[PDB]
Amino acid sequence: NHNLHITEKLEVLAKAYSVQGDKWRALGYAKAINALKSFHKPVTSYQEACSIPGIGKRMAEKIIEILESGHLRKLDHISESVPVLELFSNIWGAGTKTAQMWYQQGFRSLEDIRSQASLTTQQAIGLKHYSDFLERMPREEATEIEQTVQKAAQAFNSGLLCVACGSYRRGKATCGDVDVLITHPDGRSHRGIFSRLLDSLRQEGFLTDDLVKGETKYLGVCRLPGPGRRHRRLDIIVVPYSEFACALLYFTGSAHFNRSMRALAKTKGMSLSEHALSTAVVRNTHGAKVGPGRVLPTPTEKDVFRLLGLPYREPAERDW
DNA sequence: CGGCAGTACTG
DNA sequence: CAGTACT
DNA sequence: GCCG
Ligand SMILES: [Mn+2]
Ligand SMILES: [Mn+2]
Ligand SMILES: [Mn+2]
Ligand SMILES: [Mn+2]
Ligand code: NA
Ligand code: NA
Ligand code: NA
Repeated sequence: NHNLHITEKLEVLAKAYSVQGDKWRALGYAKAINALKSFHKPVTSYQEACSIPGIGKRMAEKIIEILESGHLRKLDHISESVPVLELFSNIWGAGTKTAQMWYQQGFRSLEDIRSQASLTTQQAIGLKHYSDFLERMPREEATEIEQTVQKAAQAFNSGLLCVACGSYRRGKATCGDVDVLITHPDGRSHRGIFSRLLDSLRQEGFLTDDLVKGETKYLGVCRLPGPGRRHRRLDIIVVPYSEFACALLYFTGSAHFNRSMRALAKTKGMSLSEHALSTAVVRNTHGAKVGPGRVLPTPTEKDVFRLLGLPYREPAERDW
């Protein structure tokens, strides 16, 4: 990154807007920061600032105040609430609205939350694992978690296919959680497995707490056996084989990669989700879907790229 | 002016 | 439904 | 915040 001296300061304001609930302004900052981190050379002119997609007049002005003065005075007017709102919204299950409500009610520390706040079931689990959930794990440990789920799944049906997606599949050295996708090539035997699979993982002691238990999605907490182990977040999705390619693409990410690709599809009158790539989709003047269109056959990830007119990218080049 | 991705849970 | 979460 |  040629522009750490710029992006380091803009990241502060981006995080401030985000925890205060100003999601679209934070998005614009997030995109500009990416754009700046991907420029070869230092940005050296307001004229050169507007040069870059994602950088407008306002952002170019901020970047020159930085280069001219080495500082951005807006940083000096960030609300004193922001560090506390960040502290609170790092509880899993608590977002901007809950953080702001706790702040208005007078809470300032996790001790205040522990002793006085009303917590949902999810948020109490988040708070108990507050430190662990902020830690990333070595990818070697993500491998061990993937293999634990796979062995429990294969015990029921040898045919079950299990793959760790997310940051793991994109090749990152550390992983925030493990994202495991499960399917069955026979198109049928993925059905109703969560019952037995989660109970198998729970009877082990591996699965320690459940956050979301849906028909297709599980989000929870696991811990490998032995000393020196931390609790780790584990996400599992079970999908029919016909949706494997789109589910794999979705679950491998990155999030910004997915959003960019789905935006591309929309410009082309198509729609991309974890279920399918569809064409001939009818939308209104607000970009909202009002006609469903037709599902396109996508037996592999490469087919999704091809149908969108894009060169294929391996998971490691999706790490946007 | 107004979209900025598309979807799944929880309560 | 609003809120939060996933990539 | 940016952009069509
Ligand atoms: Mn992940
Ligand atoms: Mn995850
Ligand atoms: Mn722990
Ligand atoms: Mn993530
Ligand atoms: Na630009
Ligand atoms: Na949170
Ligand atoms: Na009090």
